This record gives sequence, C-alpha cells and structure tokens, in this order.
Amino acid sequence: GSSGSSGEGDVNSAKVCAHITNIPFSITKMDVLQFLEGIPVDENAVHVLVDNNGQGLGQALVQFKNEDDARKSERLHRKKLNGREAFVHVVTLEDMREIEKNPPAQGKSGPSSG
Repeated sequence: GSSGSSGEGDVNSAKVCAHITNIPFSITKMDVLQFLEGIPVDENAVHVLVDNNGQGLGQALVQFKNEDDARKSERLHRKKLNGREAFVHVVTLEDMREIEKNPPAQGKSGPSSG
C-alpha cells in the first residue's frame, strides 16, 4: 500500500519495534529471549521494564534492525507465555524510545489501574 507517494529513503517512521504486554513480571529478559526463539535478535535489543521492587509491571520493548525481523516477531501476537496470554504491538522506533523513557500513562493491555 503506497499510502501516498511521498518518497522512500533513510528509515523514516518505519515499524522496527514491538511492545510486549500482558506478561508475568515473574520472568526476566532471559526468559523473554526464549519466547522469541527463532528470530535473530540481540539481548540488548530487548529492554525489560522494572519497578521500585524490580519485578516490573510485566512489559518489554524489542528493537529490531528492519521490518524483516519485525513482521516475524509480530507473528507471535496473541501467544501464550507461561500460561498467560501475551499481546505484541508493532510500533515505530520513535514510539519505543518515548515509552521506554516514560511508560504508558493509562495502559489498555491488561488490568493496570483498577
């Protein structure tokens, strides 16, 4: 879908990130790396979140090089991890950087604020 003739070039607003939510804070980056078994990604590519206690709110942001790896990571959407449903949303790097620094305010994926 051309989506309007603008002009290709340097990665601009490209989907090269995937946010994983609805996961148990019991697991750590290490475990997460196992869930993505099959895709060629580095450990530093996945940034796990943490809270005052460290456990974390149960979320992580993955950063891939190109969509070639993203389109594949998004294929595991709505997957079961440790007996818990997981939601993977694809977003542009920019969005990832913003979130990583300042996580969601309200949150929609899973029960965050009762």
